[PDB]
Amino acid sequence: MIPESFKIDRSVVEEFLALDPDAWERLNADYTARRRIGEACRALSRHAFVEEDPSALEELHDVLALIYQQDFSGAPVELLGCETQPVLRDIAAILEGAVLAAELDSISEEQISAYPRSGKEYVHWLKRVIGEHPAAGHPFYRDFVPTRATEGDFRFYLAQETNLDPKFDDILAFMQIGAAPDEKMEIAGNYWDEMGNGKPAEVHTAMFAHALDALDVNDDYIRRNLLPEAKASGNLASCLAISRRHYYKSVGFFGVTEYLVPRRFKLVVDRWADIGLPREGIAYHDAHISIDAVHASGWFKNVIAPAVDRDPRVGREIAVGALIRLNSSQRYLDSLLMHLHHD
Amino acid sequence: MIPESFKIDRSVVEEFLALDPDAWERLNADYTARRRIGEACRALSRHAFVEEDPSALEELHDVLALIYQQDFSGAPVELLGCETQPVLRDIAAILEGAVLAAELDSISEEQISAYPRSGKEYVHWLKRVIGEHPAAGHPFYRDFVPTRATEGDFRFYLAQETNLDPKFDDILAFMQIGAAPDEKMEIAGNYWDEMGNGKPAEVHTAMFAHALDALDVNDDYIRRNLLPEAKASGNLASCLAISRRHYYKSVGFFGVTEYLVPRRFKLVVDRWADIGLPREGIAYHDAHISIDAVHASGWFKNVIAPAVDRDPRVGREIAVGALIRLNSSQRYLDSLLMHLHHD
Ligand SMILES: [Fe+2]
Ligand SMILES: [Fe+2]
Ligand SMILES: [Fe+2]
Ligand SMILES: [Fe+2]
Repeated sequence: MIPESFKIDRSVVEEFLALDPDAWERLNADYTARRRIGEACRALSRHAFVEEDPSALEELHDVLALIYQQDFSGAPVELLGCETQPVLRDIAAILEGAVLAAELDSISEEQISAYPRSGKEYVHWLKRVIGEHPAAGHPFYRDFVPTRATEGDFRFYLAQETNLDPKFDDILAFMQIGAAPDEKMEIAGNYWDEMGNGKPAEVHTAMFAHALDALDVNDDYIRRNLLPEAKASGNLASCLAISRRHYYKSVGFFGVTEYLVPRRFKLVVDRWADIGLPREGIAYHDAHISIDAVHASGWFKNVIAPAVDRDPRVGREIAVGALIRLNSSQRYLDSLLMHLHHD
Repeated sequence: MIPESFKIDRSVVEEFLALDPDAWERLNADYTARRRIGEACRALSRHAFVEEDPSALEELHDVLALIYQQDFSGAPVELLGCETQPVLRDIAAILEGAVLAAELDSISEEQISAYPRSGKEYVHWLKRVIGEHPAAGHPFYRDFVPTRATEGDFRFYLAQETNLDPKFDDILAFMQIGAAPDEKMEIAGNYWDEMGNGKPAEVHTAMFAHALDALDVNDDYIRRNLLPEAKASGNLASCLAISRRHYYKSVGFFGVTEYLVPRRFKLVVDRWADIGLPREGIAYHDAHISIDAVHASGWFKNVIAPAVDRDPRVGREIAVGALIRLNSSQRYLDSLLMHLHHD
């Protein structure tokens, strides 16, 4: 299969996904080919995060995005017999470990150690910590959107947001696997809300797609305009949700998400109305402004506080996940605003 | 780490799960140790399914059960930094492939090819096919339970059923990842029912635990009395749920489950009452007798029929998953009844 040391990129992984079931079985039996895949991933990781080559960084997130696509998407009939896990999980573990190591390089021990070791108190501490971060009040939402954002700006912004919102329901489904009762209940009700409480017209992914349609945020536009930090943001969300061991990070990552949505979406929706854009986008953001004040409150009170009270050691992991969401959001919004300013 | 060809068993995998994060990283970097793990798994698989050694078969399912435990359980604080996926996913892929190959050895092409290629028609065909299988009317439920079953019999039976019911909610959560809209909606509502529609007292795992408590089906009793086919049954459910590519098999596997629960549980509940057992076990089984007539109807009409109508090629996979549930159930119930007769 792989008779030499090679370079790995998205096209290489696409070739893998075109293999037939017997070819996959032969690849899985060849630990020499698999060692070469792993060594190639470690080389890509060095280029991306040690050398910080922007081309390698985007290539690494393109690779991870392709794998998470397999983890999150309904499998196609042609791929049903293909055992992709031995190779794809090795690639993902290597590139994920590099992505997470780089996030942690921006997180100091002093930020994640002085938390109160009980639940209600921890929530006050975390909200304060979130409020210290600039991503909690980023000028893209506070200044650019109310004063300048055009339809073309919103189209480009929505293209970036496809990294996350279209898979919120399955992120929650992954997160709640094996969760303790109080935490599981709260995540379950959040998921049921994402599922429109049983009404197909109120399913959040369906409503989000209508906002995309309203501005012709089509698949090809998305592919051409997705920023590297949008890809990283989407890959972080997937990485944390699909491993049990990242659950507490995930609790902080999506806790920040729920907490911040109402103020951000209120600014988007007011400007959207001000410039006469269609009502479909009003619908998706309108829902969340009210819904996510309740989701955020429930998340702090019924996921974060019980987990800390059960084992306060997890307060460190939750704070790490919160800071990862904030840092990655900041890089995403700064990159977004920089690109929007240029136009 | 592994300086020689070795034999793999549950204790070996427990040693892995005791490694620290650095030890895991060193193991993951050593594709020679990893080749030896894979070769050891292929040897265990041959002993279990070619030679059909009963000791090796139980060892293989003990190993898979330990891995799925990691996939399904809230991760412990001590394991949060350990990258278990490269080794554990290779072990699971090898042993799973052997488990599934053995199931398929009992399924002929003529059983899974003559289905009608439209949804409503496919449902009539599948119900007929299910009714031809002896597991659909097994004498454990039809004859032994109404006429003979004692409290000790129910205690032993419930110990076997811990392979499945205590993780139904997360099986559904795994299954619905990436599912098309109609199928996703139905699975989502089923999951919400498992979650007591938001009421903690009506959560199904909680109600199941009370039935276990009613007969002191404690963890140590379960460990000592779990039959090899109970382990295989539980591992099949996990295997099919956690891989996207097994979704359509999973649709048939748990479709059979919902379809068959009301007749089986009605017999259990009537005998339970007849011999004066506590009301807690009445509660869990009482719920499902009515609930699962609705779940089965919804599953056929809103999961199975839409999937066949979208792509009738999936009718073959659904029929395979149905037959895997029926065949594995038969082996489980025959083994159960044989053991109960001996006492
Ligand atoms: Fe939402
Ligand atoms: Fe929400
Ligand atoms: Fe249930
Ligand atoms: Fe059910």
